[PDB]
Formats: sequence, C-alpha cells, structure tokens
Amino acid sequence: EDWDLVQTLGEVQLAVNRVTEEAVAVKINIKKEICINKMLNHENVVKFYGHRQYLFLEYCSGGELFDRIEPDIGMPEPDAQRFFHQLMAGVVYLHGIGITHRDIKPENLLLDERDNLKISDFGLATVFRYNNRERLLNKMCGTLPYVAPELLKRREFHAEPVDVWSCGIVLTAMLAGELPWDQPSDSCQEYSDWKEKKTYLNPWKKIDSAPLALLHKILVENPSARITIPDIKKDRWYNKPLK
Ligand SMILES: CC(C)(C)Nc1nc(N)c(C(=O)c2ccccc2)s1
Repeated sequence: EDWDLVQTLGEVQLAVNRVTEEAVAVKINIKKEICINKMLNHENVVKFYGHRQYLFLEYCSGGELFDRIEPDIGMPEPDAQRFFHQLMAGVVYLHGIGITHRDIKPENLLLDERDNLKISDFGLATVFRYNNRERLLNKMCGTLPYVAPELLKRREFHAEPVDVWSCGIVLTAMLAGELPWDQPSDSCQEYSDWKEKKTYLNPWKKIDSAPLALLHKILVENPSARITIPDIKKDRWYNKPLK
C-alpha cells in the first residue's frame, strides 16, 4: 500500500500498487469535492476511493470522450447513442441525489477499459436539492460552449436543465465532430442561426434527422420549455435500435 507514481495524466498522476498492482488515479472548493465524492456510488461516475491533499480516484484506462471523436466527423451514431444512454444514466443518478455536475463536456467524460463512460471531476459540482427542497443556482460555472443560455442572462436558474443542455452540446459533438457555437448568446451568429432553425448549416447538416429532432428538444432556450431527462428517455432516437 505504498503507491508508485508512474506518470502525470493532467494535477493528476497514475499510481500503481506494488503489492496488488491495482491502478488508481491520484488528484494532487476542495472540501466540497471530497464531500460530494463521498456521496457518489454509480457505474457511470468516476469512483472515489478516499483521500489523505491527495484524492484517490478510479483510473479510466479508456481515455476521455474527446479522444473517441474524430474532428469534423464525430463518431458512428451507434457509439454516440451508447455513450448518451450512459451519460443519461449518470446524470439521472447525480440529479437523483441532489447533485449537479455543472461542467459536463467530453473532457470530463472518461472511458474505462470496457469503454463505459464515467463522469469525472466534481470540483465545480454543487447541491441543488437537500431535504427535498430545490435551491436555484445564481453562480456562473462551466465552460462557455457547453453552458445553457439562461445561465448567461438570468440572476437565478434551475440546475437540472443546465446539465441537460450541456449533454445536448455533447451529443452534437459526438455526431458532428464540432461544437455549434462559442457561447449561447444572441450576440453569436451560430447560435442565432440555430434559434432561427437554419439546420442546413453546420454542424446540424451533418446530423441525421432523428437525433437532430432530439437536439431540437434539448437545445431549447427557455429552460422551462426544454426537454427533461424522463422525456429524453422516451425520445424516438434514444429508443432507436442501432448496430
Ligand atoms: C489518462 C486518462 C484520462 C486516460 N485516464 C484517467 N483516469 C483518471 N482517473 C483521470 C483523472 O482523474 C483526471 C483528472 C483531471 C484531468 C485529467 C484526468 S484521467
């Protein structure tokens, strides 16, 4: 139980145990990260083993989701669906226990050996439900291309639709190989074009009609009109058999 630090991965290093040889990722604001990690137990979330500051995390030898995406092309729709089902599974879970990730993007979706997707890095994560009472979020967190528009123009907002939006931006990235806009603001041509339904432009043009119908439902500007996860679970492309 004296871990060898083999190499740096990102400030995270790879630690291997000499006695048993089980690999773990070691990560070298934080009190909350450990706090939140302590609550989590899901097969689509990076596992927290413990800490001493040093964080002992499940090491994913698959890499990250971005590696799986070919620029300007994306990936086979079947792999995208499988990844999205698992992305949804993880997010449903986090939300189920009052946690929002707040920074969902392919950099934070890690792949294990089986290629199972794992949600990583709860550094920006926060509680949005406690004792069955929702707390709206007023803070701005995340990464401009994946953030929901309401977070840019509203004092307070609901946590869940924000995570849903980012998941849609991720689905776009898996199916088109590119990100639709710099940020979701009217001052941005690409975003104005989408709100205008100019789907003959990129990235939307690279995307089959069925997944694109789902993105029409996810990338909805009004967070109250935006599709919810239970309803995504009933969407036609989501339940479409793919080889
Ligand atoms: C090196 C890689 C991404 C294929 N495997 C990883 N496993 C874990 N556990 C990683 C991280 O925890 C991490 C954290 C921040 C930045 C990069 C990787 S990265």
